Amino acid sequence: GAPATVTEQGEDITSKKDRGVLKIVKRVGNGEETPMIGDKVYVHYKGKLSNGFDSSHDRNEPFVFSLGKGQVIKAWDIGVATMKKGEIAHLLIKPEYAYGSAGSLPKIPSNATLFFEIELLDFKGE
Ligand SMILES: COc1cc2cc(c1OC)O[C@@H](C)CCn1cc(nn1)C[C@H](C)COC(=O)[C@@H]1CCCCN1C(=O)[C@H]2C1CCCCC1
Repeated sequence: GAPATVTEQGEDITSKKDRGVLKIVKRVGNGEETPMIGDKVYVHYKGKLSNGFDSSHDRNEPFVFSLGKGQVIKAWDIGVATMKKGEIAHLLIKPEYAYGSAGSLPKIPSNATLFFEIELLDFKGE
């Protein structure tokens, strides 16, 4: 299903072209602007380890963060920078762009691949 489809069909949006962060657009958003570094960004998301969720909907409010400020994993700083307002995307993320061989116990083991569906709700310049 979704993680496999991203492996098969996703665009590599890494600078290194190392397939560290693969993307599919699932719903098209509106506008020419994508967020840039410093913007306050509002999303809903559903994430899991790629082998089978943490969801913003669990907490009945959007997840907010400042883009490219190291507040989230590298793969979000990269991925969300490509998204338009109202876009839903699927990301599949190797450990290098997430929590690495160190991991982040107890939630994240060593060398974990992660999957997210992200909806970009809004963003505003600092
Ligand atoms: C490693 O720790 C966690 C990882 C993830 C979520 C974590 C978390 O405990 C801090 O908490 C949520 C349960 C509560 C909301 N939340 C998200 C963040 N801060 N508070 C942002 C986190 C500090 C870092 O998270 C991330 O960079 C990414 C992208 C942004 C959304 C959350 N992210 C995660 O990696 C989740 C993780 C997804 C896979 C399934 C396990 C949880």
